[PDB]
Amino acid sequence: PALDLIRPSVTAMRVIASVNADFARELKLPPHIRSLGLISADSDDVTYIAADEATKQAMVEVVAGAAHGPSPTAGEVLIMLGGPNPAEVRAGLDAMIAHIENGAAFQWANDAQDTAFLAHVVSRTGSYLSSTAGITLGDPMAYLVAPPLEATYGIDAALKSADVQLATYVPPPETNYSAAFLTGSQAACKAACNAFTDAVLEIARNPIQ
Amino acid sequence: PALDLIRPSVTAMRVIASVNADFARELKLPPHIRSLGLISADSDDVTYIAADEATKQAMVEVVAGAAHGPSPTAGEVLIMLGGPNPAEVRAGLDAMIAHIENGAAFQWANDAQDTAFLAHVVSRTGSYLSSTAGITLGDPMAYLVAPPLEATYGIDAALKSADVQLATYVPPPETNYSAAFLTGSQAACKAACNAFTDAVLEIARNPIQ
Amino acid sequence: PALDLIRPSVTAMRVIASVNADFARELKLPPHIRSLGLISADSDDVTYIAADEATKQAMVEVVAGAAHGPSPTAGEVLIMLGGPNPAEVRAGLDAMIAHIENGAAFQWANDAQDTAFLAHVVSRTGSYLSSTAGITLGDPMAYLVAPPLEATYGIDAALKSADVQLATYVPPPETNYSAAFLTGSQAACKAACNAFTDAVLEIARNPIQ
Ligand SMILES: [Cl-]
Ligand SMILES: [Cl-]
Ligand SMILES: [Cl-]
Repeated sequence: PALDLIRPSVTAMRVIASVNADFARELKLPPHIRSLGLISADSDDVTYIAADEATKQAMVEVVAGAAHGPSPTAGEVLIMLGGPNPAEVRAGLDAMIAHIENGAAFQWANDAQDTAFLAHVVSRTGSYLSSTAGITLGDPMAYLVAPPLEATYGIDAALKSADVQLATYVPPPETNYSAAFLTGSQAACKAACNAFTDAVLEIARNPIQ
Repeated sequence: PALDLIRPSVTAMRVIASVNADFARELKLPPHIRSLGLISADSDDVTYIAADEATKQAMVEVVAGAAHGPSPTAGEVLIMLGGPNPAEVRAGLDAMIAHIENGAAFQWANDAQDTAFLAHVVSRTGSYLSSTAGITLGDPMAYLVAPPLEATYGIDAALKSADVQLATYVPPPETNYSAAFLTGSQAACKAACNAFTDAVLEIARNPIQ
Repeated sequence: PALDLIRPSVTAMRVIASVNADFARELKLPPHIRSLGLISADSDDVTYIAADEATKQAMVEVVAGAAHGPSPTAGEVLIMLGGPNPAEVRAGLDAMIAHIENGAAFQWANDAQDTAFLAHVVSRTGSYLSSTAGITLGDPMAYLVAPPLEATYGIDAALKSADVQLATYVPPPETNYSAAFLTGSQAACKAACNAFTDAVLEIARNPIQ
């Protein structure tokens, strides 16, 4: 039913202990990045949040305008974690696995379960999400995802309900899911997530008034 | 069967009476644009034509290289209508609804109904379709859509049969539907639509000679 | 089962004996290109290889960062062959047909047949594949395609096993299939294809260790 969690899955995982030199150049890896962790999953934004969380928990970095939406996805969502040795890379992958299976999650917008949404607060951003313009390393953030009409209406509602700012905005392309990042205090990001959720549920209930 | 109409549907609709100031800046709305109409449908090009028609019927504007094809689409096709007040915005949405449900339409190219096409004359363009290079505000236009091989062959056939010009051309990306806009007198655009249709039916009948 | 061939199909074909002048300008055709061959198929990379092969077998040319993957595809994969007359164009299309139906092929990575891959050596490149940076006209080449995690791991394995170089690399976008082109001697490209295949089979067997 409405507000029940969707739980994604990890589809494949491998570690490259020592990247080939020619491949390292083509990937433009920094000299300190020797090893590479590869993980694929069937959800877009939950994987992205898990990746950012890994950057705080291990000595790894990820090697905005991407695909967004819940599981199952059309294909593989791949993240490449780069690190100084295979142990740090494995620590990063373990953090990602843990957060994909028991971290942020999409929810159903209605009882029919034809529409989903994500409304999640990242209390402290790592190096991946803070790469976006307007998001500072360590600051909190509201991560909002919905179908484009619901997203637009919800974003407007969130900005009106809470003391938050739109970090950056790129409008929807035909797409199935669009995302938005809001910035402000931790409590204000929570209020924005609650207001975003109410707007999405309202439209999912009665899409044509 | 062949030439029967496909009828799309409106999936969701909302009006924002007064857009949040921060959101207005991110959407780069002109100062006279105070209100916002949101409508989503399951067809690409029929919705786009309906949007252009709304710009003539109300004081609204839409806030080429997009998705093209018939219903049902993979996700939501969203249009945002911007206007000076909620009454004009509602007038625009009412015009769109009317033209989505009884205006331009895709048709089946064969009796098996595995392939569709659009061949429609816009007798007087509004401000949305005339934003394309080579299309002048108020002038007529042939709006042609088909699968990429059929589209290419049909466009060549249309240009040969009627006194029309290719307004602008971007080749197909793997895609399922590509579009073309032709320019000329109202009668010449009609002849181009008839010739485009004949070529599509011919290929849909006997794709490999 | 694993390593069994996937066989694609030709979906539609037409020849334009004499391209309309306005259409020729929009397609930016050279003055010697008078005729146009249109062919659509349900596989991405097998069609691309067939197109390159046609450039050696006929007086035609094709009018990297495209769609990749096996059949069936979401829509039509179109190739336009441009040539000096309809006879040369027909010779090009006949070469493409022959190579789509009995040339390069994707294979299943596992017995469940949920994942496919392509590992093929082009012994002598024509004018189409050699348009890529780092590929010289007439030189051999390894053409590698797999799902993004398998592709990444396989490319690293290929570079380590054989005396080959990565011609050019663009990382995966959410995607279902990514491609890589390797350069070197004919025998070294074969060894790279064998090593790429072993890595893909290994992951397809045991994706999570
Ligand atoms: Cl990072
Ligand atoms: Cl407009
Ligand atoms: Cl070529």
